[PDB]
Amino acid sequence: ANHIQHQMVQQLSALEKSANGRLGVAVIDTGSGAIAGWRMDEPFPMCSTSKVMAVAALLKQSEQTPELMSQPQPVASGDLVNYNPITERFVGKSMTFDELSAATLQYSDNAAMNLILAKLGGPQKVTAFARSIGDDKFRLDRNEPSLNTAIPGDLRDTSTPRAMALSLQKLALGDALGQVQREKLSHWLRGNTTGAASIRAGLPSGWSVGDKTGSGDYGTTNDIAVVWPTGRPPLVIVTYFTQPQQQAESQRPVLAKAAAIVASHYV
Repeated sequence: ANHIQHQMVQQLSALEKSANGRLGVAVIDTGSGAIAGWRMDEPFPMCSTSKVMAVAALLKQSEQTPELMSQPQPVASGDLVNYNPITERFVGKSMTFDELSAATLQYSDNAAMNLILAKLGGPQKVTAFARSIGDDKFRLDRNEPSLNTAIPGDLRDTSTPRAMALSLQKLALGDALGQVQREKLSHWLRGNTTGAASIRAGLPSGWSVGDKTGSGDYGTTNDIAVVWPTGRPPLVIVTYFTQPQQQAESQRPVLAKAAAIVASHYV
């Protein structure tokens, strides 16, 4: 199903061309249930937007063992990879899975992601969790940092804008998780620190927003968001963007613009 209007298609098509890349956009109006998109069924490299599915899988596990999220987890220098803004401070010490989840979602800490993957049983178990909530497109093949290679034509570590939007809805707004867990996830997303230039920049400043960004090779520039418009049912917005050359620079303003285009057609 696709509820995208003619004008919106024209705008997103034009945006994609101006930016010299491949843009994937999905928006769900949770009030009506309507979904609208551009390239929303093509695979895109998820990069760090995959951290949401991993933290959600862990939260699901915590439903049957609430103390899971407060148990100390040792972190070692050997756990560190290419970007460890929070975890590098805890070498030789321990962090709870709550702390690791906040770190990976709000700062995109890659060592934290790998520690969470270890607890879950790896990328293949995050993929099995995605299937368990009805997502048949999500696939996590690798851990950090190799999951970010983002090569055109490569199916590893991809999802589609439609599938990720539907999953984010189920996890942050719907009933895929227990109440305590859903609220945890939603508050972590709302506290993201890396999203100011992406979807958030294109939305009305008064709106409450939770998001997770992603960034990778081929100038891959991603964001997935839950949006609480003023006096209106929430929206779910996915903006995926990737570029023709491996060394391409990020283009966060493309995501802001895509969000603005979407926002205008719904507010």
